Amino acid sequence: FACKTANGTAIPIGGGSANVYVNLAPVVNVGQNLVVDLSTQIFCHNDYPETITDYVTLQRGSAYGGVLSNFSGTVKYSGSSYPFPTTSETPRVVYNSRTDKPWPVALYLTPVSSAGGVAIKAGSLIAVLILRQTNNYNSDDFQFVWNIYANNDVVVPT
Amino acid sequence: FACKTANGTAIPIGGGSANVYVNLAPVVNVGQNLVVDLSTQIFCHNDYPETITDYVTLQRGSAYGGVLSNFSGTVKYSGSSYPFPTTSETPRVVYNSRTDKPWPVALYLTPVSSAGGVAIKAGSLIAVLILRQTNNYNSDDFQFVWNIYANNDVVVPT
Ligand SMILES: CC(=O)N[C@@H]1[C@@H](O)[C@H](O[C@@H]2O[C@H](CO)[C@@H](O[C@@H]3O[C@H](CO[C@H]4O[C@H](CO[C@H]5O[C@H](CO)[C@@H](O)[C@H](O)[C@@H]5O)[C@@H](O)[C@H](O[C@H]5O[C@H](CO)[C@@H](O)[C@H](O)[C@@H]5O)[C@@H]4O)[C@@H](O)[C@H](O[C@H]4O[C@H](CO)[C@@H](O)[C@H](O)[C@@H]4O[C@H]4O[C@H](CO)[C@@H](O)[C@H](O)[C@@H]4O)[C@@H]3O)[C@H](O)[C@H]2NC(C)=O)[C@@H](CO)O[C@H]1O
Ligand code: NI
Ligand code: NI
Repeated sequence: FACKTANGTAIPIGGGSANVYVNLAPVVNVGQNLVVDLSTQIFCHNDYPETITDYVTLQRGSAYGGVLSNFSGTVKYSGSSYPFPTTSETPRVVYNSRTDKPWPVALYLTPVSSAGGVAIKAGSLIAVLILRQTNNYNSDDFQFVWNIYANNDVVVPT
Repeated sequence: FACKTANGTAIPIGGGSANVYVNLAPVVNVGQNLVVDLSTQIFCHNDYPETITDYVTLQRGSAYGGVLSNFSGTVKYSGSSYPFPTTSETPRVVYNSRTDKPWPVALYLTPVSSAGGVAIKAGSLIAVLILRQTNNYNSDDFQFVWNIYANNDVVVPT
């Protein structure tokens, strides 16, 4: 079981960490949503599906930089809404195909009342999301750590 | 990670056991050495070397039959000498190629002062060597057990 991003960055068997740079909506009004859809960037496969099924959760997530300071929001995992930052583990997603299939994570963030000007500086760390893989065969309990970086400024006009 | 012998006998992923039949000096004097070079019999590979590192040790080695009764000895593991029978686990050998590569083990056995006559009966178990595989990714601790059989009698002249 391993995970790849669109831009080529990979975390191999056994887990690890990676830096993912995501393009953001250059401007977001107070009361609009900013969406960070990792389901179109992170894809995971099962390396021996004939005997084993892999179990994937969003174990925990934290906000940093402008997302921490200037945004409230939730995370959507496989169709359900969860608090963000998430302090508790999500239900499991099954992987039993060699075919790259998405990690169904998307952040829904709204600027806060007092937000104004550059609310996310380009190149800054905006979140850390921990993917936890287990299986039905082994004692394997791996963490794939995704450090989420902003590719561009995000402006909240006032 | 799996291991094969020269005559084709194999121990699959997860570990197991095999019989290795070794040719010995038909006659060996007290103070001469009898050498069992396993590096020409046992071969192991790493089944995913690109991301993974396999670690191999001699967990224990034990003497049986005539070798126990009538021989002193040492084992040489990857350039270093250790007593045989073994009093500790050995440092690690790295396996990082899908190509079958030897297990760098050699037994040096010398008949003891009181040794005389037939010291090893052909077909008898003379040693058991436990190869322990680990890795750099999970908690896998697998045992590849090698039962060492004499292909011929050995006589210690008096
Ligand atoms: C004789 C017999 O039957 N013995 C039994 C044995 O077969 C059986 O287990 C399986 O043996 C198969 C024999 O080939 C193995 O298939 C290959 O797996 C490779 C990946 O191996 C690593 O991953 C597995 C699974 O664990 C990871 O993945 C799962 C799945 O998501 C996940 O749950 C885990 O958490 C983890 O992320 C591990 O078991 C392996 O561990 C062993 O080996 C490592 C490395 O030495 C040790 O460190 C470790 O301790 C173990 O000893 C590995 O970590 C795949 O890379 C490989 O893919 C090739 O072949 C398939 C076959 O179709 C292709 O589809 C695929 O594209 C790929 O082909 C490419 O590469 C080939 C050569 O590399 C080449 O020939 C091709 O042309 C092409 O280029 C394949 O899927 C299988 O993994 C073994 N399973 C297990 C669980 O170990 C065991 C199991 O009970 O019993 C024996 O008795
Ligand atoms: Ni793979
Ligand atoms: Ni193999």
